[PDB]
Amino acid sequence: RNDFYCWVCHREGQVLCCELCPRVYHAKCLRLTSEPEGDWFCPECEKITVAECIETQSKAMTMLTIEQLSYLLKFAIQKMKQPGTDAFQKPVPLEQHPDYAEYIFHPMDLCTLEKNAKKKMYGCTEAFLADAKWILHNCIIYNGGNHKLTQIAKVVIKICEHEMNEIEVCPECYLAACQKRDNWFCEPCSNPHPLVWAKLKGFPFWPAKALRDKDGQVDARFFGQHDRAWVPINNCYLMSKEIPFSVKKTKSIFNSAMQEMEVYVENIRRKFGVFNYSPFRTPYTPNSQYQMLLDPTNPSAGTAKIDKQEKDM
Ligand SMILES: [Zn+2]
Ligand SMILES: [Zn+2]
Ligand SMILES: [Zn+2]
Repeated sequence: RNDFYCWVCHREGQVLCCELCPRVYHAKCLRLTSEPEGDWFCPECEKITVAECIETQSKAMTMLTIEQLSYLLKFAIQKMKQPGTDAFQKPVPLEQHPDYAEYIFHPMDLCTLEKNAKKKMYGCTEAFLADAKWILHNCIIYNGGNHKLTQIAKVVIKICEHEMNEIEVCPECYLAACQKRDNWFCEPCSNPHPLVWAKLKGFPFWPAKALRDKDGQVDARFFGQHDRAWVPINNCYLMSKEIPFSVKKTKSIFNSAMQEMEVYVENIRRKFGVFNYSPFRTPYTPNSQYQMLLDPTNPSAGTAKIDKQEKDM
């Protein structure tokens, strides 16, 4: 049965109906070039469609099976199920809220989410977040937007959003971070992240993994403390023997980070057989291949075809 409350603003009124799911939307809340005809898939269903399409799925998703994703979603639910999320951990009981089903046509809770994930019902992170969002929508409808429960539901979704985003950035990093085995941060990924010197305004030059590029910013994960930041691409250099010098007050901390990095370099060398340090102050460029070149003096020869076409919880 279709919902009566707009998925965007959580209010009733004249609402559009999705063909593919029970969500409904005020035309106005969608900021359209014009209202639809006849075939309309909502923005949630559009997103999920674009994502679960083999040829336009994300690096993360192309890497992942449904089953592998379900294992990762299990970790994400554990993050969502923090202390103080009591109200949303099990289905709302009718004994306490006898009129709940007059307002809420599509109940959801964290336990249901977990069971659904285990049953391999989610084909992508997008589908998981969209389903989790019923918790927040429902809470706002029934309790009110300013109710204290809504604060808690908002945090649950913000946690979900963060976790989904992290899976999408790199599922292998995510799994590593979840299990926290020793030197998890030194374990190379199947498509290894470039090592850079990264300088954030206000901070000393520091070793990091470059996880992605977006609009001239690099998603840098720093050795040592395992902090993170977007770093301007022009402030990122490929890793070199010579260190770009910064005054600092944290000498043992820097040493620890450099130690960690050298383990990582040893691991990359072990797993892929190469690692190329670059000349001092070599700009990092998007999707940099340099560190993996067979012969760094011959970029046209590229990386070594060493894959055997082969394919940890
Ligand atoms: Zn609306
Ligand atoms: Zn839909
Ligand atoms: Zn990774």
